[PDB]
Amino acid sequence: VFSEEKEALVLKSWAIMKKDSANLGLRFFLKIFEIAPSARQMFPFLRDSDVPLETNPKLKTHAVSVFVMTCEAAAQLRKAGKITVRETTLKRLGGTHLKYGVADGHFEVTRFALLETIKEALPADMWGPEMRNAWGEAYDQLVAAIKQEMKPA
Amino acid sequence: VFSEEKEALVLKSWAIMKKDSANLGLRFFLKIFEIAPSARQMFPFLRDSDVPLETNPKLKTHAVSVFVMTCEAAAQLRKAGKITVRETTLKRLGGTHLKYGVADGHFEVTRFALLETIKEALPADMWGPEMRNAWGEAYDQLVAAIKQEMKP
Ligand code: HEM
Ligand code: HEM
Ligand SMILES: [C-]#N
Ligand SMILES: [C-]#N
Repeated sequence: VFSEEKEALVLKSWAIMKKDSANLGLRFFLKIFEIAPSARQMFPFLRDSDVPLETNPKLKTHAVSVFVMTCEAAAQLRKAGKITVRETTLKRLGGTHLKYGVADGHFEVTRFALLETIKEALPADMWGPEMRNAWGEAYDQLVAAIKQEMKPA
Repeated sequence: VFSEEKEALVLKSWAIMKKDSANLGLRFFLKIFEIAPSARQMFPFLRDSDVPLETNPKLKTHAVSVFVMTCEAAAQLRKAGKITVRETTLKRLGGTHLKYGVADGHFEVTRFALLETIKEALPADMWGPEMRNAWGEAYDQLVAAIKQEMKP
């Protein structure tokens, strides 16, 4: 499923990050774009501006939205017994990502940027291999739920 | 061109790293595969092995070779006035990376993996935005030189 031990690691870390989600959501996306600058081109609101990424107001709104959706899905994973998303559905997410040509490589880059952002966000006391694994696995479940809706039938 | 200052930054860092190029070259490749595990499937000696990535004998040899080739290209960039690649040719590298299907996204990931590896190889004191930019720009010149030979 998603173990009680992993739920606890997710819950205590999200307890901290949820209070700085504006900043962390943006740092998450900046880190994606540092690793893969080509990814910038996929987002119309980036394609249509030249302001520093750090300054782009539509990026901030979008970034926090996605980061919050991701962390909320991880935080409810055990309680709900499945991936849940608020404000949208897995079918809509799958259709959108398919249309925008999001590939396995994009998901792998984003997984790493998320885990590097969470590592930078958390007290050194609570960072470790268990924490990294709990978040990576919750992310993996989320992506697999999206990919179901990007493949036939 | 490539400035005297950028050369100096590359030279004093490579002076440290060259003493540890085996370990560093593998660190560099493990970081590539950490970020993008699908890149593993590009390397036939990875696709066909039983053993963990970290222990693979062929990976170690390949990793040191690319790491050294990259750092020497950067170390020689100003002196030579252009990108050189040791024991080979830009035409051969281009042909090879074209044949194995290496794409712009692979070069982006690998750039980031190189810069993190180098950061972690250097005292926090030798690091900073100009050091990062010197290496990033040398890497960018190396990649542009290779890509020239992957296109008509
Ligand atoms: C678990 C991972 C992901 C989640 C939960 C997620 C979620 C979302 C959501 C909620 C939207 C719609 C936003 C809106 O209402 O406008 C969206 C749009 C989009 N996503 Fe993702 N996404 C994920 C991964 C990715 C990845 C890896 C990429 C590529 C690096 C990506 C590229 C896009 C693009 C190009 C759009 C269209 C942008 C737009 O709405 O104008 N997404 N994503
Ligand atoms: C600065 C960038 C790079 C340099 C200097 C470089 C250099 C090399 C060299 C020297 C070889 C050996 C060719 C031979 O033995 O004939 C090689 C092979 C190869 N490279 Fe790269 N490479 C670079 C980037 C990449 C990237 C970004 C990828 C993909 C993530 C990649 C994938 C491959 C593959 C699949 C091979 C063939 C594997 C094999 O030799 O069996 N390389 N590279
Ligand atoms: C997806 N943003
Ligand atoms: C090329 N490795």
